[PDB]
Amino acid sequence: EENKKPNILFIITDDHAYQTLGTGNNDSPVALPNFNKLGRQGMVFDRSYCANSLCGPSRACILTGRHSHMNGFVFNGQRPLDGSQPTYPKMLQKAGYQTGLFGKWHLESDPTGFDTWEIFPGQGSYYNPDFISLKPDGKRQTKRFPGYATDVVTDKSIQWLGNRDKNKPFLLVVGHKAPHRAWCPALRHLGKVDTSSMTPPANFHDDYANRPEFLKKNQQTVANHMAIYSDLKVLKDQVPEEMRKSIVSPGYGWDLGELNRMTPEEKKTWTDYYAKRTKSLVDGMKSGKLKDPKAFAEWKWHAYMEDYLGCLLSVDDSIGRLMEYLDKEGIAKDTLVIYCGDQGFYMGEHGMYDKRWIFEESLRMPLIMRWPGKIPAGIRNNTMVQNIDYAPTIVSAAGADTPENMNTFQGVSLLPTAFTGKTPDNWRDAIYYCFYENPGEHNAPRHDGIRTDRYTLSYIWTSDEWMLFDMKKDPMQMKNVIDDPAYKTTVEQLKKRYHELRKTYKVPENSPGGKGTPIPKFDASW
Ligand SMILES: [Ca+2]
Repeated sequence: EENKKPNILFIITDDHAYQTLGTGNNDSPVALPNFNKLGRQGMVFDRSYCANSLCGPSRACILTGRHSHMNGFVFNGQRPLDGSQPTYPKMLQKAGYQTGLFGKWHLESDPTGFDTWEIFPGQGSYYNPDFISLKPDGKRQTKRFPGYATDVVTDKSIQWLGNRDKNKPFLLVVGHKAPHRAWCPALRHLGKVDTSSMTPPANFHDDYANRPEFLKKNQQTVANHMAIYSDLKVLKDQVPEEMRKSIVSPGYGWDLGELNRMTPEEKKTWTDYYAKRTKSLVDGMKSGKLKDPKAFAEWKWHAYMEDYLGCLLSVDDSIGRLMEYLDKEGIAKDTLVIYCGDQGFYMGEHGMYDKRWIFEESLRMPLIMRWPGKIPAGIRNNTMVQNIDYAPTIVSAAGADTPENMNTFQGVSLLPTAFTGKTPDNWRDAIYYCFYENPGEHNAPRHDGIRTDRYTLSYIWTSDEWMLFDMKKDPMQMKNVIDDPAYKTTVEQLKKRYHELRKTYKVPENSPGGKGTPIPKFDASW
């Protein structure tokens, strides 16, 4: 009588832009053959979004199937996630799954619902990573594992799979650091990415005309908010001392902390390679070419892109090893593979890096699923889905969709659209988005809004400014049409829909709050 329950392998990277996902001809600035093969075997979701574009909050939305103001983790703050609330791992654990988590957590409380967990302290490190775990007595320990984080998380994950109770279906969360700042590739990949043929986005030199005034205060531009030695790997002791002031943005001269973690042999391979980029900077300053701020900005983009894409090469290696394991173990047909990035990222669009904004690059999050025989292979899905939907999807796939469990979710199961590749009748017409971390690193504003099929509508609470983009006519989001008479009735209807969604999702009046309010705190609710 019992029906087989599928294993669930959830691979989650950090800050992976959909523009670099590697699934087809137009998102492969570098070739990622294992990403491409996963897509060929499954479904890529091209209208996949987050509800709060920030690392911690996205992971909490994924765990709970609920918006940030409901799960309580609204910013990368020091208020811990309340792990006693409902979460999908606990629901699967209860339903007979063996559950494991390796890598990034950053939710400030011990993981709950995981039989096994070994997590980075915080952000994690690319080189020689530390991991925190409990001993049998319940007490915390921290151990360093030599190697490169993307490889080490994969090693521990495959080792755990081999030692699992094979009579229980597994849930395995593989939480990669990559491609998070400061984008340090594995030594074997240094020099494997040549960006000389690449061109920055058409709006790389965005002056922010026709956008809310607050955008001009953003502190996530490639041109002015990158650390020349840490983000872009320049070797200070190979820069003439007289030239150091001209290459550092004020306050952005910190050291690359990864170098202190490396062995001398590792550091030498690294600095041997980065001497080339450093000489490029020095020669470009001496020639006067990089004294043109726009030219220096493009030079910084090529360094950022090289390192960022270089990090993806080892994520592709990880996907390959994990999928090879499932293949050889004979369990690929009974495993639902989910790949996502916590959120998307700007690859120079609007002159920016990072995320946070409701703008499409960071509202999007890459999402691929594979479940052979259930999810059609090689399909691109244009259905609007969101990270609050992953928990009900997983719980439904696991057969743990009790009324008690499902009643805790604000998202909806994606299985109807993952099984068809099409948009179901009466599918949700809009999603809600809210971002809270102001004041905060990068100075993105507290802002919320909705995304429909065609429009993005947002109120910026910090600056008291409304914005509307018509994605049919302006997909690059360069023209705020909130005050254009052509959109007067559209604005009226969308504002109505925005207040309806705030009411449906139980958003408090005065959240997320303007400059006159503290960043809000919430008790978990469901
Ligand atoms: Ca992130």
